[PDB]
Amino acid sequence: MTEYKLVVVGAGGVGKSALTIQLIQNHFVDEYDPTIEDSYRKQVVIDGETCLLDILDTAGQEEYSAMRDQYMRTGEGFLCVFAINNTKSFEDIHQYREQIKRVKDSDDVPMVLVGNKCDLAARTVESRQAQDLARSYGIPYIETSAKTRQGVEDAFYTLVREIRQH
Ligand SMILES: Nc1nc2c(ncn2[C@@H]2O[C@H](COP(=O)(O)OP(=O)(O)NP(=O)(O)O)[C@@H](O)[C@H]2O)c(=O)[nH]1
Ligand SMILES: [Mg+2]
Repeated sequence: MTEYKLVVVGAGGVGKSALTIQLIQNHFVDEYDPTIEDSYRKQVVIDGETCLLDILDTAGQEEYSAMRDQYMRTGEGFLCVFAINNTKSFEDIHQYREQIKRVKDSDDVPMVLVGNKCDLAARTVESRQAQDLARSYGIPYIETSAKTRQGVEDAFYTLVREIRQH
């Protein structure tokens, strides 16, 4: 069947795994568990299409700058995640996008900007800001919460639809 190779990238601790786990196991992981490299395969019916979501959950730590080129090269769609309460994670975003473009020799790669942890009150990154960024990249922006599950499916399915169009 149609497989979609999605990769979740972003700075450490922004909630890449939490998002993935919510989509897969439908439950919020509230524990410190740094990722080295994890893979998840889930069958889903999206817009009537039976497909396999092959998701690669990556590490936020730079010590693994090598494993990057590999998966970035084989990925079809990328969820670029940052946390709305971590300005730094928002700034690192462009670096991940740039690495993706250089590794694939393409300026138009299926991507979605995701502002996670939208359930917290101490927001340091204005929504219009991330949205302005997304607008310049020509990619969709979606705020999510792995805790309450808001936008979770929204983010993954939009990416999938972005892949269908390209
Ligand atoms: N309040 C709140 N906490 C969240 C949310 N998503 C993740 N967290 C919390 O943030 C911490 C880090 O989440 P985790 O999924 O491990 O982040 P990561 O981006 O995957 N980290 P790493 O890059 O090291 O692999 C955890 O304690 C987790 O519960 C969210 O939407 N809301
Ligand atoms: Mg993780």
